[PDB]
Amino acid sequence: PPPSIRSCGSQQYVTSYIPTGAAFPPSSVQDMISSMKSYASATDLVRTYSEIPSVEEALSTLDRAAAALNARRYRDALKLYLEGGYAMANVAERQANPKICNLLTSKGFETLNWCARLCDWIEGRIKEKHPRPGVHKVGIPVSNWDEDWVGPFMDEEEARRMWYTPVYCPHPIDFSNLGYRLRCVETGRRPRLMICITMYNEGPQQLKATLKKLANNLAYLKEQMPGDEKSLTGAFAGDDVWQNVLVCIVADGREQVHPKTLDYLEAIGLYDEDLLTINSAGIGAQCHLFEHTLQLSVNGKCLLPIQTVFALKENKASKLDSHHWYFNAFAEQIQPEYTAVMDVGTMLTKSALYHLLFAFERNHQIGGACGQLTVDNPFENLSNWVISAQHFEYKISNILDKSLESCFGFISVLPGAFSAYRYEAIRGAPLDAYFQTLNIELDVLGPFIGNMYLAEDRILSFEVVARKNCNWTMHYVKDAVARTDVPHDLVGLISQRKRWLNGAFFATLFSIWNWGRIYSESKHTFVRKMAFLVFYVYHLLYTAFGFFLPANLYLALFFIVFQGFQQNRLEFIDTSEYSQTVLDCAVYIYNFSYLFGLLMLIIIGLGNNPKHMKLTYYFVGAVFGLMMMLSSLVGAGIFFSTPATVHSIVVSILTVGVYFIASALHGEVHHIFMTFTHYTALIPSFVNIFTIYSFCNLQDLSKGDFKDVIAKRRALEELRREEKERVENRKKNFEAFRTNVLLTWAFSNLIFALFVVYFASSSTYMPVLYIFVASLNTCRLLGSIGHWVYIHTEGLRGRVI
Amino acid sequence: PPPSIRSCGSQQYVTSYIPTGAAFPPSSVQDMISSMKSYASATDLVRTYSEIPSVEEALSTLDRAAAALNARRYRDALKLYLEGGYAMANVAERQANPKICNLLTSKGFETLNWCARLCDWIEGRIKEKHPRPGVHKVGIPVSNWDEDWVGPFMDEEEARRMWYTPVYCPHPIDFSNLGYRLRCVETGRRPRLMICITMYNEGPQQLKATLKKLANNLAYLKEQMPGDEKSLTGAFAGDDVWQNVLVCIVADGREQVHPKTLDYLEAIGLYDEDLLTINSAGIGAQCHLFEHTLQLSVNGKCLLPIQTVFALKENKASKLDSHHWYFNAFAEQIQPEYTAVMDVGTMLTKSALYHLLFAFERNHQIGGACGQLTVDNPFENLSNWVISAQHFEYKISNILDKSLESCFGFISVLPGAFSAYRYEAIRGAPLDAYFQTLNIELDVLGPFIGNMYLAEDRILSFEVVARKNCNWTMHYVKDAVARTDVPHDLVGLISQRKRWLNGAFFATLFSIWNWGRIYSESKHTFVRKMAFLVFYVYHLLYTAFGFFLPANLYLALFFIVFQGFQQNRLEFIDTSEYSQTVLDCAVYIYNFSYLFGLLMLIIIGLGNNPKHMKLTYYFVGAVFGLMMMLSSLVGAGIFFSTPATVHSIVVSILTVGVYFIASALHGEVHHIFMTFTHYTALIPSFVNIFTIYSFCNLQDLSKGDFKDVIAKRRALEELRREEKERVENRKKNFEAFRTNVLLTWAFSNLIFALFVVYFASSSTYMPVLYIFVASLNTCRLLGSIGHWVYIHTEGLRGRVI
Ligand SMILES: C[C@@H]([C@H](N)C(=O)N[C@H](C(=O)O)[C@H]1O[C@@H](n2ccc(=O)[nH]c2=O)[C@H](O)[C@@H]1O)[C@H](O)c1ccc(O)cn1
Ligand SMILES: C[C@@H]([C@H](N)C(=O)N[C@H](C(=O)O)[C@H]1O[C@@H](n2ccc(=O)[nH]c2=O)[C@H](O)[C@@H]1O)[C@H](O)c1ccc(O)cn1
Repeated sequence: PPPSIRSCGSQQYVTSYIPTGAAFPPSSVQDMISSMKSYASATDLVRTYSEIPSVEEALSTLDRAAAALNARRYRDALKLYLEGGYAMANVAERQANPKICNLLTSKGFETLNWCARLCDWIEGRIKEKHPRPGVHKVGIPVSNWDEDWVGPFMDEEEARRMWYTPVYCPHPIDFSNLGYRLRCVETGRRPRLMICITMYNEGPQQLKATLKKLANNLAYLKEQMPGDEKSLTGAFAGDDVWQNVLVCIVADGREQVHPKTLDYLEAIGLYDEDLLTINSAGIGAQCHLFEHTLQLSVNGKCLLPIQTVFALKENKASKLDSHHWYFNAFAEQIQPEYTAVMDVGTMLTKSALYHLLFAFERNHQIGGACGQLTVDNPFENLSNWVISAQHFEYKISNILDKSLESCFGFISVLPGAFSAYRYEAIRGAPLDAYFQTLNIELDVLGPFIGNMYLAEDRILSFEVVARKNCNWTMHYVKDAVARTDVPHDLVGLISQRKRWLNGAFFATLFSIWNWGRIYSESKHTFVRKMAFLVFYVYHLLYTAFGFFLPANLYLALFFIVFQGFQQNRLEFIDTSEYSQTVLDCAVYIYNFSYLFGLLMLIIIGLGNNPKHMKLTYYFVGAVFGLMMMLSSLVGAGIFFSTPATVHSIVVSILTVGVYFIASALHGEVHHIFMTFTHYTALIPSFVNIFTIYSFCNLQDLSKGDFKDVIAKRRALEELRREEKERVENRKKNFEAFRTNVLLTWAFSNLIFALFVVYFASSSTYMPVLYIFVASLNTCRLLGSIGHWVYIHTEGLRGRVI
Repeated sequence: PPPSIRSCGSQQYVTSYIPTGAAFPPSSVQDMISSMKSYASATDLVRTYSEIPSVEEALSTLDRAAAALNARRYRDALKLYLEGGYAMANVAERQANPKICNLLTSKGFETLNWCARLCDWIEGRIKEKHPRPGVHKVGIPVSNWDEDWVGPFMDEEEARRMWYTPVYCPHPIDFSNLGYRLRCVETGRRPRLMICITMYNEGPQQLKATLKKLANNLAYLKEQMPGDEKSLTGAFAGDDVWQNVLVCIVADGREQVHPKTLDYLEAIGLYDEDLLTINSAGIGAQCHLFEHTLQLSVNGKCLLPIQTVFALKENKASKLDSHHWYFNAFAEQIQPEYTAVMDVGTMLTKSALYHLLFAFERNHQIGGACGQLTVDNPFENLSNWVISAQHFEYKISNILDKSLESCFGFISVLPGAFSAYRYEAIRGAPLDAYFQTLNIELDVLGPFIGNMYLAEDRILSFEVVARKNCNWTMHYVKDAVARTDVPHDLVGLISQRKRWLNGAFFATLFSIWNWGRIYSESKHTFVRKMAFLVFYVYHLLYTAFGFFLPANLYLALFFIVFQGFQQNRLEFIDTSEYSQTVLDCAVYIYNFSYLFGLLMLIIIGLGNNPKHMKLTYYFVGAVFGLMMMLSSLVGAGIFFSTPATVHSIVVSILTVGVYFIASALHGEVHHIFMTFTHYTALIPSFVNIFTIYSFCNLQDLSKGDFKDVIAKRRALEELRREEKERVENRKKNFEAFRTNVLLTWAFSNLIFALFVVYFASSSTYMPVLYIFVASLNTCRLLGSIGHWVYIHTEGLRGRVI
């Protein structure tokens, strides 16, 4: 028996008792339903309101249809798709904008055709697996077209029409199977060189500069003189090079892209928001790709056309995901010869591409190459110390380490900004191991492989060399100069260096672990294997020396300066005077300052992000810099006061002057003269702060009834709880690993320093350090000289062999 | 002109060009639409599928309607509500379960009535603000009813029917305005005592034990003898006490509640999932409240009925949110006299409620009270050291500190588990300052107030005492014993103590800062103000001594033991022998071990959660415990070897024997004898580990056209980005504050220790430490004696004054 519940939702508060008996008797609910007339008025109002559709409602219904389709529920998807298609078809007539009307009409027709196909599939007429809306790319005229633009030859269709398509491909390996195609393949062009420009949260100016530099490189390639020994021949000749080059600009997510970048892209005809909103309504695409042959004009000079494909990902992932999409999809479809990777803002010189291609074509044993990386405008604003220190570090690292490693044909790390490979040595296993993280969950891999995060360059570089049944070697080209932009503040440098150091350490450990694969699996010459063994020994010694660097720096500074002051070993002054208080005071002050600084640095680094601790980092860096400058002046005075000896001059040369000798040999000596002091002032800051912050923040990484409804809710809750538990366990394991590594490193350094400062004297310790440093620098100088000899001799001597 | 796009969605890949001209010509789209017959088949299939509705579809449509209503879009809400109501009305007949059929029919009728009311409101007939679906509570029979249960007197409606209602009230202050009512108010009962039992992720056994203990307390109150001086009279008499007590069980979220807890609650007739799923479909309620008068039977004894209200929150928030709901809504509606707060698992003795109520009624100057908190089964499993240490700490803290602070009528912290207030001294400003975090965003408050997180008890306790135009004092009742459950492992204790220590430190700073409000604003007696001034001086000295505790412990251990060994100051042995190597070796080993342990502890604490670092924490704790035990044995030997003096015996008494004297005075001496060694073995662990982990993890805390659509998307994106930036800035500020505090604390301790160990000797330092400790313990002993004298005298001497 129904109670008096006729007015229950209208009244503010109603209390009712609902008995569970033997269900409500029939013929009573009918009277209650039929006795209400307000329902008729409500239905009339709803029908009046629902007569006129809206664009937003149609788009929302299509989005819901896509969400239902992704959940493998097909009848609801069909109903929602039909509703959305009819709504869009009705709306299209009302709109006054011609472009909007045309897009709405086309989308409505496409949705209705997809509804028909899905209905046929449900009935069983069509037998397919995982049916999805058919691929349909739309070409529209570009809003801005430059009438005053002179080019080689442009078809009107190619010159005035920009093409768009949304891609749903979840695994990029299946891009070609799902039926997606690029304009280059359709037009019959077969590009031989591909360039990828990863982008994320960047201003328009950087992208404009990068595109201008690429256009200048293409122009330089076009004007190459024919009939010369040094001229490229074939697919990279003149007047037709631009048809063999494709530029893929991959963005990392619509949410984080700077709006002015989107405005600039729309200006050059590579992005349109209305088309993206309309044509991607029901697809639920993972990515949106626009295609054009863009034409750029700078000042009164018109550049060459660039065949550009702009791929914008809906969500946000890592740069490795952008490389995944680029390599797998575009390379496996186009099948090019070379493959260049660069970042946004990397401005190239006119001859960079020419030098890379010349090396690749002439040598032919090269599976990868990297150019020289420089700091833009180093001399300008010379008063800044961080910029000059970075310039010195880049120059010295390039010369010495890159030359030494390129002599043996194995470069430890390709920069990842302006590097190149050939798509024959990386097609198989090297790329599979490159994207191991993206294909396997971090739970299975473990903490060691997972913490090798942002170290992907070294993984690819090592996998190329040690490939089974192949002998691919890497190379370093000096003349391919690319200028980047560096942070102007200490905090920016500290933030930047963390990824570099984590990746370097763990990739170095991986390479040391797996170096045997070169001899066990690869197919190299015996001479190459012996050279690799020598380089392996040198690499082990260098890494071992670099692991104990803070302790060695502390010991050197302490012994030389402060125990020379305390125990009368400075030569330009005598400390046999003084009241025995200053002599101990110097050592005590040094020890207390060093220990307090290290404690503060480790607390800050393990504690918080280095953005709100700007003042404290600046203070610690200033203290260490003043200490290092004072120590350098004292050491210079000591060296010049000594009457000099053969051993002294030999050690001084092989320790310090190797930098100047190599720089003068390669002709880049003025930069060293300008920036030597600035780099010297930041050595302890570099070592201590960067290593501590790298180790401390190692954790950072990426129909049914009622019972069916209840079961679904319970299953969803259980799955969510299991997922949360798994994520928690993963984070626990990675935190444990990073803490163990940091404890081992710090305690090893402390124990070494204490044992050497208590049981050893300066006279019985300093010669060993001098010998070690001299040996390392002698090896590096020999490597640099060998690289210079090769680069200046092999060109002439290739005729002999 | 339309292209050949008839087959575009069906085909795998189609390329089309959509010209933007002057829109598609008319009379061409009509032919294309009318030339397709597959649309008719698709429409027929959709109509056939959509003829039969489903429960899940109706619930989903109602949920979408609620979401639209919360967005203030009313026409779409009306349409979706009508669709859902009609769907549920149609479905109700098909279902075979009588309860489901009745609930579906009632929900359909209620939804249709709400649709009519909303239509009238839209037309303008009804003038209201923020209209919502009318409040409608449903009473249903309980599934399990105990026929064999003897009680005082139960109405059949109250005994067999459980009531449910969903509440949407966003601000709990408006609970009574929106029209929600409780069964107690409807029935005319006016409870005088309310008990809140906060729950989150708990097993059934703890809740069962808590309910059994509460029933036993009610039974003890019922059997109170009449016509006695010590017997309560009035609303807490016999045979009718159960009608004046209400128990509110507040849960923290459906997602995290243990399923067995829900099963047990459904067993006792306090939860039903079907009713919750059906009746909360379209309301979008913030909380769901069930009401019952539960009857519990344990073994062959039948307990008393308990008037229970179970409030389950949809989402998850803090315990402060549960207190917000409880206090504001239920207290402001019922308006009780007293208000007791306890946690789940707090098992009470039979006389706890009687003692609390007796104190409140007889004294009448008390605005809050707290009972004694004990560890359940302390003697059992005595081999565990953590449990015994916690038992000793609880007993000593209770006796000394609670007695001393209760003598002055100001208890620093009420436990929050088994505490009580009176709803006259907290109604206004104290509760407003209690929930300041929940009403004001943490951005405005700042880092100091925000970091006072989980310190709410101290805030309420201080706000009660210093209330303007009132003189409320707090009290401590010794006989109200409540037994809790403590962690059995070191890691659990470390995890638990962080909240306590953070809250204690920052609330203590706040109280010290704002102590002047008692004299400036409150209205106390002059004697009370002088006593508060004395207590303020003592509080300042105690806090200052506690801030420098690690340094003092290190200095005491070092000086006494290790410099007695090195410099021949142990009395039971002479070290004038030995080869001068062991004498320095002892000090060097002690210093190195202490420093390495502290470094490891700070690295681990600031780095990772103390759940995967179990072994390292255990190792450090074991090292410190062995050190402390050795030091204690050496000190005992030194003390017993000395021929003793008046100064020596006085210092020894006032330093160590105060614990035993006070414990014997209060009769709880055997526990001290059993647990003294266990507490002594963990003092350095307590101090160092708990303080470091507390300071390191301080950061932890809680119609339209196309252009309108584009504007909406852009506005949503901009709002999301601004929200993300604000959250990032807030976290940055709080991290900076915690790091500054930790650096200040650690460096102050280190500098103090170094300066005192270099410029001071043991003979010129130890007497000062002895005097300080003796003074503090003398003050605490005097406080305990005064409290005992009061509690044993005032009862007899109240006749005089
Ligand atoms: C630092 C680097 C350059 N200034 C840079 O910042 N490169 C970024 C990077 O490498 O992270 C680019 O990576 C992409 N990116 C970034 C974040 C993200 O979440 N997703 C994403 O795709 C963006 O395009 C971003 O420009 C410089 O040239 C350099 C110097 C020496 C060297 O040995 C290597 N590199
Ligand atoms: C530790 C305490 C008791 N063992 C306990 O654990 N209490 C919890 C707490 O206080 O946090 C309860 O708080 C609620 N809670 C918890 C988390 C959440 O996210 N939400 C939420 O509501 C839960 O009911 C939870 O049982 C013990 O009795 C005690 C001893 C001495 C003392 O001075 C104070 N207390």
